[PDB]
Amino acid sequence: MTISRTQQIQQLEQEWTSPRWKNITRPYSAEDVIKLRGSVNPECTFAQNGAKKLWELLHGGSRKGYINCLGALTGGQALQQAKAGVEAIYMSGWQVAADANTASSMYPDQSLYPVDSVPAVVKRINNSFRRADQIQWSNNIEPGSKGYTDYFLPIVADAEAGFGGVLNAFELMKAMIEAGAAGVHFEDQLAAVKKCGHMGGKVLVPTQEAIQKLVAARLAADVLGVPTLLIARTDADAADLLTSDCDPYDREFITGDRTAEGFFRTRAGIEQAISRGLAYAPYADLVWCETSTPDLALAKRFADAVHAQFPGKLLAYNCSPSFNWKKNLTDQQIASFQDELSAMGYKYQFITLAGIHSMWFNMFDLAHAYAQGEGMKHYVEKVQQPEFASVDRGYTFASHQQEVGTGYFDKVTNIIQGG
Amino acid sequence: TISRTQQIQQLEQEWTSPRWKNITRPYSAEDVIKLRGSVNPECTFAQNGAKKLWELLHGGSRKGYINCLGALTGGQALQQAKAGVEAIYMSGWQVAADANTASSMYPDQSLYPVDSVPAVVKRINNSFRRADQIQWSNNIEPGSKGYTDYFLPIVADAEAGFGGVLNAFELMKAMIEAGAAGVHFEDQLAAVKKCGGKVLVPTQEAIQKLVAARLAADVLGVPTLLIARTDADAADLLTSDCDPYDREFITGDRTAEGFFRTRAGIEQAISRGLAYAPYADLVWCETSTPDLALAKRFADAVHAQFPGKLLAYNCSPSFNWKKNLTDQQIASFQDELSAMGYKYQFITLAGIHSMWFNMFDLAHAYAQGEGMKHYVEKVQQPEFASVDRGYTFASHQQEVGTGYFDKVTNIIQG
Amino acid sequence: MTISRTQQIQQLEQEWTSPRWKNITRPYSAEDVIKLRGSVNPECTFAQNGAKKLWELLHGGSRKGYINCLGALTGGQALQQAKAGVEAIYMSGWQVAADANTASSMYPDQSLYPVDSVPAVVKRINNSFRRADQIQWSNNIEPGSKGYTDYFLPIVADAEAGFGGVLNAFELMKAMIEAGAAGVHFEDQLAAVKKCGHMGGKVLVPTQEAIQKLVAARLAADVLGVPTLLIARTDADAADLLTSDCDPYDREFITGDRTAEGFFRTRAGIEQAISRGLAYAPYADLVWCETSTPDLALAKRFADAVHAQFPGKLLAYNCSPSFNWKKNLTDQQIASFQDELSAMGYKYQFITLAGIHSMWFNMFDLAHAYAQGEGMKHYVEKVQQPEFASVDRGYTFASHQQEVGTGYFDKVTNIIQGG
Amino acid sequence: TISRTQQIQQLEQEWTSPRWKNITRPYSAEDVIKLRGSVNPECTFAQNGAKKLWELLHGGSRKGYINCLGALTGGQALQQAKAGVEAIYMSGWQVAADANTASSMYPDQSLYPVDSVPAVVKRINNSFRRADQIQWSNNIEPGSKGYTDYFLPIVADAEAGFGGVLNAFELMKAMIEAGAAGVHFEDQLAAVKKCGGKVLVPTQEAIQKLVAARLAADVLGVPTLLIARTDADAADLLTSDCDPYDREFITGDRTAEGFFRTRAGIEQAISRGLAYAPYADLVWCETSTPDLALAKRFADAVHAQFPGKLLAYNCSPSFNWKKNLTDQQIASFQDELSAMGYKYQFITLAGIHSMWFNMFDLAHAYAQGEGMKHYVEKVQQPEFASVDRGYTFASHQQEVGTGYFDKVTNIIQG
Repeated sequence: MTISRTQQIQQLEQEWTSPRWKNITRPYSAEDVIKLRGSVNPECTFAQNGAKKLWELLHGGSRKGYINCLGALTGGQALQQAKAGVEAIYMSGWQVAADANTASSMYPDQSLYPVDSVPAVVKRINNSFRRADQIQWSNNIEPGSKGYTDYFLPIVADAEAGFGGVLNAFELMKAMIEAGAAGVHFEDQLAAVKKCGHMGGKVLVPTQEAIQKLVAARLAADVLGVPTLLIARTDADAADLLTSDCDPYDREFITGDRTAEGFFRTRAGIEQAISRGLAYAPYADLVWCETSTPDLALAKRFADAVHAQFPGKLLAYNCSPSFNWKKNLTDQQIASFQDELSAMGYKYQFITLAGIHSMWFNMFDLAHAYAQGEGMKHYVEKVQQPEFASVDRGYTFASHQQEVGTGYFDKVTNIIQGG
Repeated sequence: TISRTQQIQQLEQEWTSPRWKNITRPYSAEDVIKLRGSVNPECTFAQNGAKKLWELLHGGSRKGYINCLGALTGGQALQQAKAGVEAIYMSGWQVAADANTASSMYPDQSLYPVDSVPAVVKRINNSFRRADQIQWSNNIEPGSKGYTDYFLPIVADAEAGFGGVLNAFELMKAMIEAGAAGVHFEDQLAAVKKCGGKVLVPTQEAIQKLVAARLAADVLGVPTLLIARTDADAADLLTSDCDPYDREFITGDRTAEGFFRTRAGIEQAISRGLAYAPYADLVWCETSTPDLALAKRFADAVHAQFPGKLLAYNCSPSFNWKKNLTDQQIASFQDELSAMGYKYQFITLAGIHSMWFNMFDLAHAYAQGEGMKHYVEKVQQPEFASVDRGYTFASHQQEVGTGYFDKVTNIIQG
Repeated sequence: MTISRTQQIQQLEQEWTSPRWKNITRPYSAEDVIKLRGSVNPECTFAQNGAKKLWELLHGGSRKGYINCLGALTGGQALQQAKAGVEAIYMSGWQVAADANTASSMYPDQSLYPVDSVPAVVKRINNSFRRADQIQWSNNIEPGSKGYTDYFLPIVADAEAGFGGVLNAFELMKAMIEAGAAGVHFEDQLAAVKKCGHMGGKVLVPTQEAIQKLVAARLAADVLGVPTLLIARTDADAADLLTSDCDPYDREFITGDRTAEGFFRTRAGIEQAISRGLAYAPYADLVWCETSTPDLALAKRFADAVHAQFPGKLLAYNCSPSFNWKKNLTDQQIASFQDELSAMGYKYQFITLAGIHSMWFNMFDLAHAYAQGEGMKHYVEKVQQPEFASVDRGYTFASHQQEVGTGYFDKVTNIIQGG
Repeated sequence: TISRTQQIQQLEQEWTSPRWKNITRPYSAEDVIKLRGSVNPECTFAQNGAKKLWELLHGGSRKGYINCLGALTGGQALQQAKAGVEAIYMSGWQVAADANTASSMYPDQSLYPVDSVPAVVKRINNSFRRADQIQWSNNIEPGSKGYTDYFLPIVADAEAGFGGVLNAFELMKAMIEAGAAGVHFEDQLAAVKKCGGKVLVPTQEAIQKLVAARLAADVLGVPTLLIARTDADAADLLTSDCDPYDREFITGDRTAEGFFRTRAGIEQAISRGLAYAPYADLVWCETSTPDLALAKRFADAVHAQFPGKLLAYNCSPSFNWKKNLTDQQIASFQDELSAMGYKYQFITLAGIHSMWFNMFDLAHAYAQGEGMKHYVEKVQQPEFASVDRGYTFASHQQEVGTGYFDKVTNIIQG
């Protein structure tokens, strides 16, 4: 049955009454969304599937009661995470800046790479998943059977602050969805003006401007018709600078001091972060207070404050890869950290830079020994034997040709050529 | 002002230098200049890489041979440089699997777009460039305490050139423009790999691909290393019997496809190696089974006709070393190859195994729970313990250029 | 309702009994196709719509009884064709080689550019159509109303000979479909070995090898589940060389002479082309005899021979942009040429290089005058005034800001910002 | 061997050359060398382009001014070269519309990815390169009958640098690496264009972007032309009042967004032009309405403080020339601008209008029927008639390199 424009509007209005959209504010109409959709709205299968799966995982479907992730910067890394039992992929903008962007360059984390970069790697990941799934399906290995992997993990992707204005955010959100992201995060700092020096640091935008970026992102998702998870990050815990005092909501944090650039000094900390989290909560599915120092007490303060106004709100938490865990916490505290966060409502947790540290450290570790001599000894000891020892854990890449689809394409060849 | 006569004379003179001893070119200097245009953009990375690689192969390597590990990201290559590695190997198999411009995962059958390997070569040189910018910005120059020469020569896989002689010509140019120091071409045709085995092209066609590649390098004016790979050790099929040189290996039997069956093995490999030697700077017999006896046979045969010829050797990442060789043999393997004249050695898939295994290893424990314990035990603490070995990435912000760009910002802002 | 693997096979078997697939041979099973599909088969909306529309146009839906096309090398060129009333886009590999490939280089037509190039431009075209449609929809301009354009023209794309082996063809076909092509053509020459010199020229592959490329392409489309039009081109009219004599079907054309490369000389001409067309007909939706010299008599011979075995078979015809039409044909013959071809069953006709000649000639024409002086006089006379004079023909680009979506994005901005 | 002291001295010396008269740099030679690294890859196209453009602007142009037409493909640029044009204009609006790396159609609001304009600059230089290879392969060199210098300098649109000073710095480097001869930056912020009008940034922030760009060029060691565009003629909004220099134009009124209302017009444009002059090689007052009187006002004011300053001027493709000016005024317009010191003039959207109109024109007739009649009348016959003007593309195979690659094939095959 053909679906008329009026029917599209009605169906959208109906969808917004479903449990998925409970407590979510949209400052525009269904009619407005359909006005932007065009007469043909190409389907985004990976994004639809990812968003639905991520929602399920966030609400009781996960194995541990929370989702824990590790930043992946190649499709193959993501694939190994799936094989290993990880339930969702974290896609880090920092890692993409460093070693996987479309400028083919190494950058620090300041929104320097071209805006198509993160969507490009999301696509890479979904293609690795797709080939792995094709291999599995071609051998009729089914869910519940030994050796089965559900390869299509939802991908949560870093959109920075949207690379400019509301339209840049709108376009980037669409690109994430088209690439197949399940969730996307936006933050309220402006990387472009990050202040250099000892009295520098991150700079926030007014709350109203951060809210408008979230509205732009939700609009993009609504126009495409995909219930993508939207995560609002605040940098207000550490950021003691603000571009403009134009939003009265921010006034209580302004100290009066200005920078040479004209920025306003603010009182950074948990209170400012709470202010931002409360403001963003109606416009996002999850709220995230960026933290450089893992601290359960502060995590509890943030969660309690948000939940006092927004009971049950889903929260995200980044677990620092640079914080010296052993030096600052007991082994018991380290082992229980993510569990403890989960009980507070942090249901999406991640180590942003895990993949790049994993890759870079282990490349170094092998290379340093190998370069000195007895090369094969070191390859065998550091790589080949440990691989063999992981077969019982579900590692399959010792069988390298099948892993990348040699058997799959042999089947294709055979089907083409007959027999 | 350099007239054409002058350019031709200059090229003819260059070909008399030590670099070109025993190398055959079936075309003229005039031919090369004809293709050059009036403007020839400089390829700095490729010039530096080719010169450095030649030096390493003639007395410059620490161990007397160069040993490499396939890298598939710029950051992997950078960490190898930090670790003391002298050259980078750039694997087509790894690019097919996890680093190509189709953004897809492929087996090793020339399925990815032809710009893929050059794209990763470019990535690597950019990682090297930033690392060098970082040290230089902190007053570290060649000769300074703490200086690392980050610009390792890169040797890159061109497969069989992705079609005909012009495809090989274009791919070679793209490798050089991206900054490769050396490039290898092989004599199998992936497109018709039988479900079966590998299929060779006639010797004359493989030579034509080598000629195409050398011509590209000559036109650009870069002394890129050219490596000739033969797949004749295992390939027992041949597309055509048109080259009388291949006659002795043909059995007479033909497949349904029309291929010619051949007697695969060390003798066919030797035949190909001898044929390619006059065109290439190194020859390589692709081997699936590490075997010093066969390596000695190949080297002996080549060196009987081409004394001192540089040889390359691939050390299999899938062969079960411990099961089939003693620990002593494993430890001495690359050294023993060197004594036979194998001066460029590499593990093609080292980088992808390194990356994929360790990702799995961390992820599997992390997914079970106690997540931070596993990150600390498997990654953070081992990083800390490698600081004395020269590992610097625990200082993660400086590593990727945060300090460098801070300096840029400060200079702009005054 | 969830669709099981068995149901997917049954549905495919059922689809192959429909009118779309009458007279089409597949040397593999539905079970084999599903084996390669994976558990998730992402939707290709533009390709589905394009393929269905192209089939309709080919069977009575076109305005003139045949579809006539002009090679387009930018999305904007394709957009102007749609505005002008053209019903399908031709996507030329020659034009892509010259001025629109992913190597960013200028190449002759010898399969030198990277294999992702033609899909990349197909994507560009569909995105231009998409934005134009979004603009139209946002202003509620509907079919049948004045000023309405159905922007989503089916795109027919040049896949050369698939860039290698059967798997390269398989992958390229998938890339075309994912980009949104409605139809794709493959040819039976091997560009890689095109013989240089006066006694050189195009080289054919054995008929069986050309058939296998068509099977590979159909398999790809079947796996993706899109009824993409498949066009088999033969180069046998002019090609008097053949790579191998291994197919007994080709024996009658072999002369006995060999080249230095080992190629076999053949008797080129209409008979060899007919042989190839007859062989490919069961494995393609259209057959195309590449022609350098427009000749109605030869076109009739080819059509009659194909139709003697395959009544009603759809045929394609390329109309040479380099042939000197006025010198060789009367004005009456020139004006009626495409009409006459249509009556013979050539329902898809195209000038491969029209877009590049259009672009390059007119850039030259303006530049040559402009460079000499009185610059604005020449811009006004050659461009601006002629544009104004075309408004009544439906040309809208004098209103340049709206054309590219300024009004559309203003609506987006307004919706985001409220009001 | 060139020490840092030597490199710094060399740079300091270069800044004393005629090229750098009246140019202000708020940073030191030491600062520049600090960012350069130990290896600085050559950018041949950018070096040649910048030198040639400087020559054209100081006595080399045929007419005493350079006039340009925006090009959005390499082939368009090549045809301009064939037609006698002296330089290429590279429009961001056209890239947004029909030639960006997002493969999408956008309005002119900095929506495309930042690598887009450099990508098309690369395409253009490659078209130029092949055209030159073709002529050279046929024994046509500078001085030969039939020689064309295909390597026209390219002036490219960098918008407002896509974010902060580091984004501008990186974009400038990418322009140079692709081979641009000149680059322009503007003082509006597209991201917040009000639905309303254009919005300016403070003068100091626009200057910082110019400094960032010059620094990038200095670090790479290329004397790229830097053009400062102001949008202050039409922009009546300002993001911030932080620069006291902008005070006189601020009205006091503020918008809901927090912007400052300003008095737009020629005086605000003059203010910006005077402020940017010490940093840029040319200044440009963006104009929507061709008006010689206003052009004279802007030029007069700038030249009163900066005698001889090179000016650029955009000639609107949408202004209704015939309706508003006499044919005589239209014909003399660019010449009259030249007398005022506007030495770089361009129609930004000429290429896209040329391409899109003529595609429509052919398609509309062709779709109606009698298809070949229309192709012959609109394209083929007009091409034939332009052979005496230097149009060569009727010979379509040679134009794109068929003869060149035939020569390559023949050389490889012997």
